[PDB]
Amino acid sequence: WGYGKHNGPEHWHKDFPIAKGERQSPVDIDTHTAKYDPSLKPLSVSYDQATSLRILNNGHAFNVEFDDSQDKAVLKGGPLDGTYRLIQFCFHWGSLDGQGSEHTVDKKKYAAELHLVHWNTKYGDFGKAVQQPDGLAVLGIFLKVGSAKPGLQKVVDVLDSIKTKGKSADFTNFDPRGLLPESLDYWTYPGSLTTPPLLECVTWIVLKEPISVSSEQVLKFRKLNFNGEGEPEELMVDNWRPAQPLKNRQIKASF
Ligand SMILES: [Zn+2]
Repeated sequence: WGYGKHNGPEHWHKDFPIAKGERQSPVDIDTHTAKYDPSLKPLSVSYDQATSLRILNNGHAFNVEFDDSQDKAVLKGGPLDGTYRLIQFCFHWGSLDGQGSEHTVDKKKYAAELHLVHWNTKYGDFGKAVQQPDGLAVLGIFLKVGSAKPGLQKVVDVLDSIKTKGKSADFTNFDPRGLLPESLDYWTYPGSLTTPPLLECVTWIVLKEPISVSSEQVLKFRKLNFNGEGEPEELMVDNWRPAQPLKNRQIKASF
């Protein structure tokens, strides 16, 4: 699977038939159709004690891993039940500033999209959480091109060391609080992972308010390679999935 002409999104269903399931992600957020639900609680992010371990190039994106052995970095509140622990964050970007995000707002595409993945501690581990409907909670954050994001520089600076597929680097004392928008107003809906095995275990929480990153920041993203070291160079760009059918599901807004 990949994002090329022969292994792209349109071909995933052959290996992962759930690709055409009933609660696939990402989706287009039609803001006029979204239902304002007064019964939603504010999001509750506790990241002061988060512990990053390292960053890696898995050949389809770059992930920053976190130590989820204890409730150090957790999400609760909102449309959620119980505690969800931060395990990793993944990014998705395009070849141009005009595309990159997975989720779209009234068909508008942002330059990139950041996903903060959390699992339900009721299930004991991440492997068990993905076999459940309320197993995961992903906080989606859009990135628009404008001013630099001070908080993101530490990640940009380390990308050189994880250029190719399989490379990994020690990445400690990285505080994710640096990537949060000012407002925590959100959209919520039941969906799935955006990449295979595309399991329908996710409660999506998409922030209304996007973060701005400089052009030279996102430019460094586009220097990553899909390929392994010693192979033909294939740039990691356009690692995003096209919006999937809503199909009955409803998008609720906390605002
Ligand atoms: Zn992602």
